[PDB]
Amino acid sequence: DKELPKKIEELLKNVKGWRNSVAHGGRANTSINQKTLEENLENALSMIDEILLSMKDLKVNSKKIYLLNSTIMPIPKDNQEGKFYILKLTKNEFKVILENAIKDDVLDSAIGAESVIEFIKDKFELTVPLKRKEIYFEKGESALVIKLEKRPEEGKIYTKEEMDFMEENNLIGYYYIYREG
Amino acid sequence: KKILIVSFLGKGRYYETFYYSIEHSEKMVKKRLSPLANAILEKENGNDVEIIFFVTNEVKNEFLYDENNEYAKNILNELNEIKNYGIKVSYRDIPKGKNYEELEIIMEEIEKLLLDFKGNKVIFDLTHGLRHMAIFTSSTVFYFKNLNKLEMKIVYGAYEIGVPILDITQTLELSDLTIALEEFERYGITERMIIVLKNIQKIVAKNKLCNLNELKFSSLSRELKLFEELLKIPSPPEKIANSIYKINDILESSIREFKLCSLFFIKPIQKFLVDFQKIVLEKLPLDKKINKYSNIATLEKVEFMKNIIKLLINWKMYSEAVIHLRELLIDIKLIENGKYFYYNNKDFREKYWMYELPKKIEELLKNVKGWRNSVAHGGRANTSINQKTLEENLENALSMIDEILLSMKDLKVNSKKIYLLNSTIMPIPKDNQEGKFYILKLTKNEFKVILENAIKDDVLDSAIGAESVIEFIKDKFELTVPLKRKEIYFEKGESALVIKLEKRPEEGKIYTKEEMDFMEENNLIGYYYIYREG
Amino acid sequence: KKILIVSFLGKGRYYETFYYSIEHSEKMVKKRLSPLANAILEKENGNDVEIIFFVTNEVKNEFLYDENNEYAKNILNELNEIKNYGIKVSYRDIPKGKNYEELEIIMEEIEKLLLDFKGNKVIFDLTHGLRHMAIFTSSTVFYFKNLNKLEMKIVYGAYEIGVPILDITQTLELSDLTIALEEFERYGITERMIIVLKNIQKIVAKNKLCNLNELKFSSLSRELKLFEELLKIPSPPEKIANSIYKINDILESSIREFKLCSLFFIKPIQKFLVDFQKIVLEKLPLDKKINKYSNIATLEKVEFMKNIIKLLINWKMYSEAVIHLRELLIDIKLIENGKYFYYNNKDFREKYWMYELPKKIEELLKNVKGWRNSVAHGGRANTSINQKTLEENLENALSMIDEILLSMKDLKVNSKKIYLLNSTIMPIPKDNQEGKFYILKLTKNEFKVILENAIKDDVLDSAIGAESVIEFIKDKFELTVPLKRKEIYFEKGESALVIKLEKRPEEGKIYTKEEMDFMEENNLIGYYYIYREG
RNA sequence: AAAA
RNA sequence: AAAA
Repeated sequence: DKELPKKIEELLKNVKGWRNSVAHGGRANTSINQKTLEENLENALSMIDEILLSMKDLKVNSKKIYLLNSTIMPIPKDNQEGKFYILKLTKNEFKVILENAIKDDVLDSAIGAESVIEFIKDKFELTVPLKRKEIYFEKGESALVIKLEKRPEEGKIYTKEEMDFMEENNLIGYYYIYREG
Repeated sequence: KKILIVSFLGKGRYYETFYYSIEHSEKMVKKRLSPLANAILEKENGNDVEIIFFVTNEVKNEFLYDENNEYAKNILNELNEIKNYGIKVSYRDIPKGKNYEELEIIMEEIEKLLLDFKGNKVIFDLTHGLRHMAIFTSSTVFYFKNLNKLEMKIVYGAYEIGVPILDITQTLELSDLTIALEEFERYGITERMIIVLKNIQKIVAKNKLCNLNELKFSSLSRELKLFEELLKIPSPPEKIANSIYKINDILESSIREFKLCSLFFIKPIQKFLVDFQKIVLEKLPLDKKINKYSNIATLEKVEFMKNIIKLLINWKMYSEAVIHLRELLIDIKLIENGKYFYYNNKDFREKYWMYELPKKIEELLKNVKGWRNSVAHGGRANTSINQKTLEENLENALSMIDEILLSMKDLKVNSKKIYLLNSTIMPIPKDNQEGKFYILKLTKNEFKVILENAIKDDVLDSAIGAESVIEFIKDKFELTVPLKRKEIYFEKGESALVIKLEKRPEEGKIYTKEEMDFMEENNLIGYYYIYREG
Repeated sequence: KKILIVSFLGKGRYYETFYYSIEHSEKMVKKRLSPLANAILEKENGNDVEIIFFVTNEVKNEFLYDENNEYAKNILNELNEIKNYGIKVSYRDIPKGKNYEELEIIMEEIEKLLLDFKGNKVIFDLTHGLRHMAIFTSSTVFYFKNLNKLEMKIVYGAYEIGVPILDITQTLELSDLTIALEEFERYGITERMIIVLKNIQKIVAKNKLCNLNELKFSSLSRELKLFEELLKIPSPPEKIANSIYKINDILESSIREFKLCSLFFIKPIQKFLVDFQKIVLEKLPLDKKINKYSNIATLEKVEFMKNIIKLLINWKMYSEAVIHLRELLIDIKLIENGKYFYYNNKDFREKYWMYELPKKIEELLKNVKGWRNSVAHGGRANTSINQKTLEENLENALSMIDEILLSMKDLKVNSKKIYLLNSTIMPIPKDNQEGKFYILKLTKNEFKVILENAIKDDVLDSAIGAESVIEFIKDKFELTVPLKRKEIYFEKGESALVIKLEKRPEEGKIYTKEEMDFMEENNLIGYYYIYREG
């Protein structure tokens, strides 16, 4: 919509063209010479500087991000099928997304165990609501997820003291879930 | 309340008689003719009554001039008195009906009358006149009734039951119902028949002979209309199966209710009900409960749809047959490649609209696709297909669907690992960093079918981790499933059946199998299929 | 040659009479009843003849026991003698036809008879019996004729024309033709009507009343069948226009030929011919010669196709209407973007199936495309569309096609440079090193239309280099075109009309305009459209 | 991992 | 460049 995405899209259009010039050997009359390319690279770098300014303030409006403690794929009772995408994140990636969700005011926590509240509050110095509710993924919604990379006995809940050791050996997993359909 | 009466004229001994209309026998009229007692009885209901007589000129002169015709002078004098309390009577001349041309002149007279009338009802009192004339006119009404629909009644004054003038509208009814029966029987048109069905219902409702709500004539007619609309307009096989199953159940109840009800002629309405019996339902794989497999491709669903293709052809609906044939072949590709769970997924369907036995299947797709495009693109850009070629191709394709469907009930599409899980999770290998998953809601029947087949193919990888879920599956489905509360990981292309609680209990709570049964009663137990596409 | 006769029984004075069948009046039989003279005349043709009488039990006893019934004993004695040279006669009992139930018992009797017969013909001698019975049976035949089709004849022994027994098969004919007329009139079905058309032709051919080859009934029926097949099966608008134009010409010749031909009942066959008059042809833009614009998209062709969409809807053919509506909107996009020359090019058509007034046009495409897919994909993957929504959408789209078609007859799609060339060459700029060209064969009418419009839009760039070609164009098309024997070069997107010799003369030869006329007579002059796409 |  |  706004002026900024138009700026970004145009700069791709042009970068694309002259990358293709490099990337197909200029065949079929699409050549670029060294000096024009070097000029274009510099012009383009100026505008990247400009774009990176405009974006460094942009309240990039993250929509609802649910917070889950399982990599489940609930869809509305409304829906009969779904397509989901899951990505493994690092503890840093997890912290970054979570922090931003909290600051943008877009986090929908469904963390149903206080021991996870304990864990998040300690390991990330972020306080997250405890809410044992169903959520359902509407198309285009996202979830941060934190799960045990182990399936214990039933009913077992780990003390935060044990979870520290779990976190020690990469036995606590962070995930991003996106519903594409 | 404005009525026109038509009758021929005769040359017999026209007696003076007692005439009463059957539907109200307390009223009688002394006249020497049928139309005259008719017209007097009708003006007896505050109606406007006029008459017209078709008099062969031979009757005009031989009879109605000879004052040496005792009864003829009788009749003419009564005619003159018919001016009475106001009744118009007048005559057109007609030929003997000797040959083709004469019967046609009689028809043109009937036409002239019909058009020129500015009233409500026309009564065809075929009583008098050379009957030879009367037989033609009865059919003549049928023709002209369906080719301005005002109102008919055809009557006959029987002398030797005295003498009541009898409704004989039924004679044109049965030819009306002949149009209805044929139009449906050859073309599946329900328009005509819905009149009779709502017709008979209102009468039994107005007279408590049969028991509506056991006839369910309202349901039967509404379902007939929708089933025709689902045939004419290519529609999901799920809707077709739904209506066909509703119509089986409705049909059985109304069949029970008929019972020679104590006026609602019974035999024709039964002749048609059997046509659906024979034309529609009796060629359909109903013992499989197609209604219960709404979400996946199955070989029985392919069978149901194959016969629906056959019926579409029987009713001159060839182009809907081609459309359905192509979608059916995508259903077969789905099944034969183990993608049956993608049934109602638009993307996969077009991805397989592009992407010995499999070779046979794919050649048949290529060719069916071609013919579908000929139809679905108006034959544009010189891709037309004509009817005879299309029906030829349709029959060959159906024959080969049978060949394939046999050779396929043998091919055990050897399902690889199907995990059985008790939650809708997407675990991937620690090797992996991302994954793309597809989740589909399953019916209890679909779930049981997938599971049953997985066990018999010996490809089930149970990771069911609660003993009560083992409990519940074994009872509710009579299938035995290992308790193995382990991690699993989806490789690309692996699939899981899932059995889950559709509610979030307190932490740690495990429901007992009795409780799972209770949840399942009010639909808090959910079945799913999960597939990793990437 | 094996025949079953059916008649009721009466209680009047059954006289001894002279009976002759009309179609052979040299033979007569002295009997007191109609079926008896009938049966004797029939065994007079080396046939197997049997009889059956429907005798109300009241007739059984009141009449045929009283030996104090002078004529009744007459009749029974003649019955006994009917054993004669071999004629079986036997009776079933019937009720009075007092009410619904009784008429139905009479029907069931008729049914029993019909099924149990193992012969060829059944003659319904409705002469005797309470006529009230006879009126019902005539219709009863219609019903049962269309619901085992063996053979009918219905006859009437008229006393007071002596006495000839008269074929009255026509009474069931006209109700037969009522099924034919309705089925076509509401549904465009030609099955029924083709019987009558071939029927009447064979009779006039067998009796030289009308002049076939001016009736062309063979052509009319064959064209009727193909036109129905082109309606039911979505077909190129070129075939639809072709058949409609052939059927106009055929219809005018057969209409002329009818002439009250000196047995081939005339009025119904005329009623139907007018239905096509009114239903089909009279709502069609025929003054434009659509047949002559077979290769390009035109606004008049869009008009013809819009009305064909309307007719498709009138005959409950909604799904063909959706298909044709989408292709029609691609035709409109083609025209409005000046790509009309791509009409029958499959690639361009799908490239525009993807790629204020234009905004209106594109929104209407989006929506029409959606509904087409609902139909052409079986509503699969939950994309179904129902009949009521579809017809609602069809009417809205037709209304907006009218809006657009008006607002478009104003929009001069401002053709840029159209070269006029006299050879099918592909010259490109010296700037350019490659080019991609599209060449399309044009009709003399298409060529003249493109040229005419180019001149009036003032966008023609003539490079016609022979004075005689200027000569020929001006005469043959009454259009004036500059002589400018220059190089031109196609830029991307430029177009040329071309007028060319379809023969390679000796070198250097220029044909004079007289010679060009001579070539054009035997089709050695070719018209083309050339477009540079790249 | 019937929502670590 | 009505097939330089």
